[PDB]
Amino acid sequence: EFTYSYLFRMISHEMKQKADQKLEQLDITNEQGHTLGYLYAHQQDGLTQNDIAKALQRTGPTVSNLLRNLERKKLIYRYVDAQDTRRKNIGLTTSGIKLVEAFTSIFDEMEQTLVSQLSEEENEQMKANLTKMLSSLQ
Amino acid sequence: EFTYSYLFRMISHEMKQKADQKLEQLDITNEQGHTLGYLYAHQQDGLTQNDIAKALQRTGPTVSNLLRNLERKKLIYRYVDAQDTRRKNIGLTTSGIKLVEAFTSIFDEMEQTLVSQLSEEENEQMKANLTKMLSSLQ
DNA sequence: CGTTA
DNA sequence: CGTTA
Repeated sequence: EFTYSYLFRMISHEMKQKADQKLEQLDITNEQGHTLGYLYAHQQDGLTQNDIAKALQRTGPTVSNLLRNLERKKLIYRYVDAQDTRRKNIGLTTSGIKLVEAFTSIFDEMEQTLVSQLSEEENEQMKANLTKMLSSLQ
Repeated sequence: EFTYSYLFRMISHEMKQKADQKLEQLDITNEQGHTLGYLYAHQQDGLTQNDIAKALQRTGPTVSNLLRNLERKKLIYRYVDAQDTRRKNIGLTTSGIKLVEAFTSIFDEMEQTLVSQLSEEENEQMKANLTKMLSSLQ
């Protein structure tokens, strides 16, 4: 009944939907999620609003609003740079980190769900076949 | 070796890549493709630049530039509305239509490629299993 | 987004 | 986009 194109598109759609749904359960928007995820990946650096704006490709006022909201939840903290009064550095709080890790947990959760649908032998065959299909598109 | 998450993501990636590649062969950008596709879907209406801007969620100057380029190739034509001097209607030319249909042909082409990778019996099983996996995410 | 980009 | 959103 279904074409492969429909199935692959729909599977991807639902995987995205699950992620969206996880963000909703954590009371954050997609964009807030992206901001926190980028902070997570660059915790070591000492990031500013401008860095985030460039990375997310969003205007300054938009990132200011996002950060204001994230800080109001204390998922982030901001402080004046000791060498530059005009610069505010941004970090994740303990809870910010926990929220990001809770969000990203959904990837393995979905993998585990997909894997549990088939017998071990069926999974091996399915992966082989998907691997062949993937090759045929390359 | 590969997770299902990697395979489904990569298959979707390549399918998108094939579409991009088709646009390149037809000498149009993604955005130009989107504009022509929207015109195709609304050939019956008498569309203006403003309609297209709202639909594509792009600024007016951007759509003006897109239309200028599409018209320079004569993939579209524009004319002053007989009831409103300030309004220009936009239509696809014969070649504009042919280009869109050539682009969208790539969907069935990829479906046919995917289907040809497996025996008939294997395709039935694969589709069944993908259908189960899709359900498990719903 | 148009259609499944 | 961060990581696979």
